[PDB]
Amino acid sequence: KVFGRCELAAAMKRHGLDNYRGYSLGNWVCAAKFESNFNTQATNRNTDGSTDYGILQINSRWWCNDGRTPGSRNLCNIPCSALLSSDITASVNCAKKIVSDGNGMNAWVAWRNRCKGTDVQAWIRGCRL
Ligand SMILES: [Cl-]
Ligand SMILES: [Cl-]
Ligand SMILES: [Cl-]
Ligand SMILES: [Cl-]
Ligand SMILES: [Cl-]
Ligand SMILES: [Cl-]
Ligand SMILES: [Cl-]
Ligand code: NA
Repeated sequence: KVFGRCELAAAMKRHGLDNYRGYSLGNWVCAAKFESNFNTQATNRNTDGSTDYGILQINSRWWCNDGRTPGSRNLCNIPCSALLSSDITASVNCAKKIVSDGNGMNAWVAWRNRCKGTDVQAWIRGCRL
């Protein structure tokens, strides 16, 4: 599913991401825009052989099982395919574990490089929330 900007802001809010670990909803929308262009089916292979999955490009090295990432963990206890659903629940619940891990949203290199310190409230401007 390719979300609209306000549609995804609403869905993330309904699933409890607004101000989760102190990160305002615009941070999460911005991170999704640059990780996936709001496409739940986004995948990207890393040079180390791990794969990133879904709207927040969550990596198989630590967070999900795809059966092809040797020596990896599955800390969200989900198949990586769950992260590609039209239903964002699995992605949101796994993102809450990642952002709690110690480095906050810096876990997402596109957030650090493209969202951090910018006017992220622009990403939710206009939306009925
Ligand atoms: Cl947009
Ligand atoms: Cl915001
Ligand atoms: Cl594996
Ligand atoms: Cl594990
Ligand atoms: Cl699995
Ligand atoms: Cl959803
Ligand atoms: Cl933090
Ligand atoms: Na894994």
